[PDB]
Amino acid sequence: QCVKLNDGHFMPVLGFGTYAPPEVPRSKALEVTKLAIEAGFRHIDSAHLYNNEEQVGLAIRSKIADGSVKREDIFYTSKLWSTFHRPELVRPALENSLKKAQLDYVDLYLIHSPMSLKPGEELSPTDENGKVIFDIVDLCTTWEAMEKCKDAGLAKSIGVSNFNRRQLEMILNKPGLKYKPVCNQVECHPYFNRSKLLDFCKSKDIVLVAYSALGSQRDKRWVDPNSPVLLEDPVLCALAKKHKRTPALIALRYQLQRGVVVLAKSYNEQRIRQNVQVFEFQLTAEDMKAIDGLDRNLHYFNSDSFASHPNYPYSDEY
Ligand SMILES: NC(=O)c1ccc[n+]([C@@H]2O[C@H](COP(=O)([O-])OP(=O)(O)OC[C@H]3O[C@@H](n4cnc5c(N)ncnc54)[C@H](OP(=O)(O)O)[C@@H]3O)[C@@H](O)[C@H]2O)c1
Ligand SMILES: Cc1cc(Br)ccc1NC(=O)CN(C)Cc1cc(=O)oc2c(C)c(O)ccc12
Repeated sequence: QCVKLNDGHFMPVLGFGTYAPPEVPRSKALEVTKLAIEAGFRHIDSAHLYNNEEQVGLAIRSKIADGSVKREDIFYTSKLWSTFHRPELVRPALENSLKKAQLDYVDLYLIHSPMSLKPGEELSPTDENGKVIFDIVDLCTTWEAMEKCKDAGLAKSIGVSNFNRRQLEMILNKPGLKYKPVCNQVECHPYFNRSKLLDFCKSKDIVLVAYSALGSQRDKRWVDPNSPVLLEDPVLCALAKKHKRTPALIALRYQLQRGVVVLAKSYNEQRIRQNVQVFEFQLTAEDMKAIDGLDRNLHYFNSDSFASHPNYPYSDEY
């Protein structure tokens, strides 16, 4: 139930999403990450931005101590936040994430976004006029610093997130490149299926990792409340009744059968355990084509605050 990455490491194809909005007590991340491991998740996706690495790491430590899993059974991902793109800041950011999680290494470290931000303590630096303070960083130099983190064993694998094809190409074409990104973690669901980006990643042996694969948490601060609700889609719901599954399980299985590694966030014990049932059934080829037809080029995360960023990834076709 893993895919082999282009550096030889293995990534479980179903991953547990750990992000919850700040209104959710931090203790919940601890509790639900334990439930996810108990349910059978082995890939756990976190990030400096999520303000939960300490709790996610404590969950992993607890399930190692009670004998459920060994460290080597768990695939843990963290992400370099955009205020840390300048190369001298990369390794200290990873070391801080490892200290918080009380891990010796991450299995995967990602550049969280190509949209570099002003360095400093604030995660969302804002100027006097309320505008996001962007930074300008040659992301190939960020990548070179990521490579030294893998050389040092702090990250078993390195990859990117929210890159478009042109941004990936800049890394792949970098002189003296030592390590390809093993993955590109991007928004991917039936309303935004990234088929062209997927085909490019496949042609380069880069894994596409899907986030918001169940339609996002629809946080009113970042997602239009009027956007359609993915799991209410009539085609997904009819396929769910056909297969005696659920719309969420159809959406997750869709990604698995097109070669995409899929994340699924749930803080609900019953839904966490349901999501591992993605391995219990298959969609037909005709089912897959029906889901392919749902694409609406719908990005659930769509704030104008970032559309002006010079590295905004959605100004390109793919
Ligand atoms: N790299 C990035 O920029 C980026 C961006 C966004 C997300 N991500 C990663 O991907 C993860 C997942 O994406 P996401 O947080 O947007 O959420 P998601 O996986 O799309 O899930 C959306 C909602 O679906 C619900 N859900 C889960 N299982 C369900 C089921 N079986 N039936 C019905 N509803 C179900 C969850 O609610 P309940 O909790 O109530 O079950 C959840 O709030 C994040 O947690 C993060 O780890 C990365
Ligand atoms: C991710 C992204 C990609 C592109 Br391209 C353009 C914009 C965005 N972000 C937003 O629009 C909202 N951002 C600022 C916060 C945010 C809210 C949240 O609920 O979850 C997040 C998760 C799970 C992340 O990993 C990163 C950020 C968030």
